[PDB]
Amino acid sequence: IKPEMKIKLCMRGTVNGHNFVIEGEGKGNPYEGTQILDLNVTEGAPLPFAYDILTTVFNRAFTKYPADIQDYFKQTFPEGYHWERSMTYEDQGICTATSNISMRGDCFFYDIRFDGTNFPPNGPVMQKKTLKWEPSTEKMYVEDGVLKGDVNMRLLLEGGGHYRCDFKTTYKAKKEVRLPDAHKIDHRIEILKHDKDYNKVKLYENAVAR
Repeated sequence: IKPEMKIKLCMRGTVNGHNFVIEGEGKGNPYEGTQILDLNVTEGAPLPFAYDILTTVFNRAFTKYPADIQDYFKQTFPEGYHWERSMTYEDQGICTATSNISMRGDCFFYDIRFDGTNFPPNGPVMQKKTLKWEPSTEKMYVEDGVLKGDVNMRLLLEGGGHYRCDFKTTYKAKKEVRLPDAHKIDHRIEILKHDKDYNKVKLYENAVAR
């Protein structure tokens, strides 16, 4: 795990029945907890749904970890790890995502599946009224021997309201790795730049373990 690492991913997905493919490439500083990704829709454009629903699915390897908090994620390499996430929105829109993360030299590779079902056609997701995720805190803990992560997420809407989502995530090393103690991860995520239909998106994350 170098101080600078490359990223390449492919996301294959469906949302309210609409198929889509998105590729990305970027770079980040795993030990500083930061990363930039450039994302390009290559199938299914123009997305007819809020792009924010995808952003946290586009690698906890990019987290700055104190010396005294066991860094599980960096330690799953070179072999890698996979995670799984359900995302339950306050309006019964539901998405699941699975990511399989591997490594070749200085580059991570993500193989990502994303599915969203039952979004109200007049809801803020299908109408694209989302502005951004609020900074958040993921609770990392262990249950029946698996590393878990829970976070109550808030998407800010046009007009200043929030639309909540409950994230539950499971993280599993390819080759057994000693589980860390409970802790927390503070997250900020931001779309730095996008074209008109979000065909091209630059996306930034900053995450620190506490």
